[PDB]
Amino acid sequence: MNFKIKAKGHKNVLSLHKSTFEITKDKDLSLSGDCIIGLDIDKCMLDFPKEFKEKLANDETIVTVKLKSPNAYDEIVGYGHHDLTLDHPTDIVCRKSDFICSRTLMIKSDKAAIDLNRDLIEDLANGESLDVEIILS
Repeated sequence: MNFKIKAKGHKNVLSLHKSTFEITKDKDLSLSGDCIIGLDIDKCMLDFPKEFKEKLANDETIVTVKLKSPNAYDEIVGYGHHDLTLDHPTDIVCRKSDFICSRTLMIKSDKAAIDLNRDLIEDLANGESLDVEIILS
């Protein structure tokens, strides 16, 4: 019960944000974009099938986000909620808080951008590609 996204890295990836990480359809990354780890994503939340959206937008759902670069991997676990709308056209945000907006994939996550594996971030900052897998349980 999964969904896969491919993203590009970027020379400007820092991944230092303390409460979120984000992937975006945006192709370019400003110098100060410290929560963004993936660019030019192939698929956004508008591409999630109905069955995935319905299960994700549930207070009982556990959301596993697997991140893979050529040399490194990481795993984030966050939570579903009935209030998720999953309908922003360009951005996908994983949050440590329970704050919900149209960009929010999951809440109360164990990791923000700052917590992510530095080998994965050095792969992304050398513009290696990012594989994202979102798993519902």
